[PDB]
Amino acid sequence: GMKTKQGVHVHNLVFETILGILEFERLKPQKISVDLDLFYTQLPNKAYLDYIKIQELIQKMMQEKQYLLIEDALKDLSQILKTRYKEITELYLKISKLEISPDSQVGASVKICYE
Amino acid sequence: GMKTKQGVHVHNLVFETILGILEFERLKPQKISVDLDLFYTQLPNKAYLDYIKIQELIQKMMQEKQYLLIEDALKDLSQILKTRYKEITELYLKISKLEISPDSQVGASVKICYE
Amino acid sequence: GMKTKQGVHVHNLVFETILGILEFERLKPQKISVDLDLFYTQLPNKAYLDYIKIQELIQKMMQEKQYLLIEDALKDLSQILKTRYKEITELYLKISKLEISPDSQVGASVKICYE
Amino acid sequence: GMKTKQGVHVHNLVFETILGILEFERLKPQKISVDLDLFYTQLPNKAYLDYIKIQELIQKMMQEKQYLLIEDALKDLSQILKTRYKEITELYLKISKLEISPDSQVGASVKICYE
Ligand SMILES: Nc1nc2nccnc2c(=O)[nH]1
Ligand SMILES: Nc1nc2nccnc2c(=O)[nH]1
Ligand SMILES: Nc1nc2nccnc2c(=O)[nH]1
Ligand SMILES: Nc1nc2nccnc2c(=O)[nH]1
Repeated sequence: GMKTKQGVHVHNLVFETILGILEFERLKPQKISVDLDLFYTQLPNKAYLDYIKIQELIQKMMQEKQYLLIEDALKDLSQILKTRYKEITELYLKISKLEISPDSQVGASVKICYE
Repeated sequence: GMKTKQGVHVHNLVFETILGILEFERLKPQKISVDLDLFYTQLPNKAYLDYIKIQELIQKMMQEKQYLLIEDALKDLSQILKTRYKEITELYLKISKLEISPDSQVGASVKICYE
Repeated sequence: GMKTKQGVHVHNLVFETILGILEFERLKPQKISVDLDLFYTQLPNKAYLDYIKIQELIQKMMQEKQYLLIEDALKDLSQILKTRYKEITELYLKISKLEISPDSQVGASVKICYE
Repeated sequence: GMKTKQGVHVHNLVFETILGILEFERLKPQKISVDLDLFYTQLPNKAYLDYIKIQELIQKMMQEKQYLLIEDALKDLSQILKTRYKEITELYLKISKLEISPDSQVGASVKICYE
């Protein structure tokens, strides 16, 4: 009678990267903000989803791959994260462009439920 | 065993518009803040719900139509957005009046689940 | 194939009131913050849950009744709000004490689903 | 036709404690932020989940036990809180390390649903 959902959270991860499908955006890196939640039900004893690796992988994939659409980044990153942590039962990833519009915050996300 | 929910997000979209059912409010434009989430399961290849158009449409409809109740704006905007993006499975739209009361933030929303 | 949930929202409604079960707290009014969401499926034509009345009623009940526990306020206010707006399908009300502890924000809430 | 979920909330509880599995982190206390939601359906008359005790217990367990992984703290604290308040139907606890990385906020959580 007990359902336990563990999460690891990396929120407001901010760094600069080439990202975008419009030519003007790809001239120089721009500031983005990433939120990631990884959920699971059980790991091995003393095992953990290391937030250090997780943050470094997200930056590594974005900065090197220089994705076009945010949706392209979400597709690749989510598949990479699930392959690396097969135990996860749910993934939520949102990528926001902080400065692309002065009057709003825009972004795209993916929520994946694995059964 | 995999359910994927993609989202496009325009948050804290701030602009001035005529809005309101009380006569005093309609004399001059007032500052509002709009949050929109559009969710879907699949688009065509390299297709995307362009946050640029989405933001411009919301401003265009509010500024030109000069809605009375927030609920009138929500009714019209949601129907417009779904007609324009029939693929969406869920829409969340919230419109807030930033300055109408000095001691709170008031607003109205609509969450629509399409099956 | 369409489920529409309308909401009216009063967030971060801040005012001073007598509130508390500890004697020291009831000597003078203290600063609180109230969040209220009222959800419904349908109203009459051109009818609306007026956020003006809603905000004024919450302040009126808190300031006059000088509740003991936050839970006492939530019990009374929720019953009052549902009786006044029988059409609501869901109510969420959270009351927070802003200054009662310098190192956290504490509060209590009620979520009510009506069927 | 009425389902009522009461909550007690301690949010952004900030204090310093020894916490961490990396040797450098355990040399000195670091700033953390804790969010706790406790939900229930019914208590006795005039009974309440005292946010004062709750906040003090969380600080007491963290500062004295000097947990290794955040997940170790979550495991212990959640079991302690449920044992102390058997009436709870749902617990959400998130612990975040405020300064461990300058470019993000990292943390871990547990959501437990009791039936
Ligand atoms: N959804 C979406 N819309 C966009 N519009 C303009 C530029 N980039 C994008 C993008 O990356 N995603
Ligand atoms: N729900 C709601 N209440 C209101 N009250 C006053 C003014 N406008 C409004 C409005 O636009 N919506
Ligand atoms: N849950 C709860 N706990 C409290 N603890 C101390 C003071 N007041 C309260 C109160 O109003 N509610
Ligand atoms: N999930 C997780 N990852 C970590 N990585 C580094 C250091 N501590 C931790 C920790 O406490 N939890």
